[PDB]
Amino acid sequence: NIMNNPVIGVVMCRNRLKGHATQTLQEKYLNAIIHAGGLPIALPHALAEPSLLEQLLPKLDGIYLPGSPSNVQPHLYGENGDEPDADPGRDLLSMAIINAALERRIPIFAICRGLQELVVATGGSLHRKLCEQPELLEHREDPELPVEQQYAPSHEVQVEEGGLLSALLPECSNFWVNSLHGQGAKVVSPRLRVEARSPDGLVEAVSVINHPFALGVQWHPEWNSSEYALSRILFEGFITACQHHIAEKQRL
Amino acid sequence: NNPVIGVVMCRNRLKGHATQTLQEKYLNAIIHAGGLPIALPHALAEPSLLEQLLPKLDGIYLPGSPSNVQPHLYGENGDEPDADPGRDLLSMAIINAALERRIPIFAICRGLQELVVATGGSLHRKLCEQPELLEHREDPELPVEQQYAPSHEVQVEEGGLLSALLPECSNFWVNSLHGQGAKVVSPRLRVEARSPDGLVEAVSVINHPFALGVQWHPEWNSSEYALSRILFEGFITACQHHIAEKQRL
Ligand SMILES: [Mn+2]
Ligand SMILES: [Mn+2]
Repeated sequence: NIMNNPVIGVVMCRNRLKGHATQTLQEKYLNAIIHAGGLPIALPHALAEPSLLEQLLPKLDGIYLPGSPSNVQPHLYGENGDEPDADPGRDLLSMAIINAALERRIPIFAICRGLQELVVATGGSLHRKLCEQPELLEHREDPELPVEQQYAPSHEVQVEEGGLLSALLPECSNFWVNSLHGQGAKVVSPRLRVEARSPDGLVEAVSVINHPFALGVQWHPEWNSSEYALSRILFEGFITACQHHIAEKQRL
Repeated sequence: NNPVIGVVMCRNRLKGHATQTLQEKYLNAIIHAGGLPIALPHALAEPSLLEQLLPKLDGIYLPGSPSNVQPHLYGENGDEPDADPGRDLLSMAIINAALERRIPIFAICRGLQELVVATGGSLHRKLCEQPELLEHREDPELPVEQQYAPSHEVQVEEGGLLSALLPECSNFWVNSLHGQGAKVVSPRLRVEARSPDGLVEAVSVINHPFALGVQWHPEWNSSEYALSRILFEGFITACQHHIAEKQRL
């Protein structure tokens, strides 16, 4: 691309490899940003410190919340108990950087866990076990199938008109998405607008009202994003918003 | 203000997915010394992306890694089962870019070996196959606390960077967790320290304000070690001078 590439801050996840706590970022989340024209930089959880975060935000043109096997701690939306696979450090950074980016009108694109981070950060709640709700489809992947089958198309979603997805996808009101999540949106705050739903009524995409571009999707558009026309448009729209944010940063 | 430190990541396979990784003990050492670390994915090795990102960096941080530099990058041939070509590409590119821009560099273990290769040097791929050398590798079966325990001595070569940060002491003990080491050191570099067997354990780039590499692991509980604390503080101080340099232009 003949392009100045906006700086995209990518929230990392925590893992432990060979005896050491490690900050990680899957390459497929990176490849999708690159293909769309972004300049990604990975953000460790230590940056959640307020004095460091305030110094970094002016240098970020967009915030990128990847998915992850971990689930948000239930106490962050007022519930008791725990769930398997927690990442309290990512929770800390995600909540802080979302709230900061929403006040600074920095574009946000959130995937799977990121959407759930968006819902919780703005006052919503999550279903902790979608499989325990009889009215819903099976939104989880089959973990014993190979990776390619896990990210294959799983169910359809229907776009709710009047939001970001309608502007980005004028023709498509309905399309196929993959599904790899055992948790999902339960209560969505009035600060958020519903963007799409699976045929069982589950919210699969949201966006922040009165924000230029704060979009979350429950599926995984980063999966071979260059090969999927719909995934390409979503990342293209995110980068275009960051370009607009750069241009808007000189009309303040 | 805390200088922005660009940290080179490593590639790993986790749950069947290629993943860029960065151990927290490298990040914690930068945080304690006063730096603001951001992790640099391998895809940033693209020249256009690197050129856009370098003005926003105040220093470059090359951590250690289990992986080794591919021998063809210094003109040799051989197998390397634990390789990371993505890290190899980014490290050489950002080292070269940082050397031309006078951006401070601090490199650890694999970072030192990257410094030697990027400036025209070579490496010993099997230190264990040389009977004159000490055992520089760690025992992977011991607990991690004694894996990073002090293992052998080093002697500072006076007149360089290490003599500026530690003018009083020329000899100290360091941990050792490497099976590879510097062989030929280019004249662009000056030797900063050697172990008693003669192996180079620290280098710095002549003609540069602060481009230092060490073969040991000073990030391990860095705040609790006198030498480790001094090395990271000197790196951050170097980065602050680079910030004032950019603001004067
Ligand atoms: Mn789903
Ligand atoms: Mn050694």
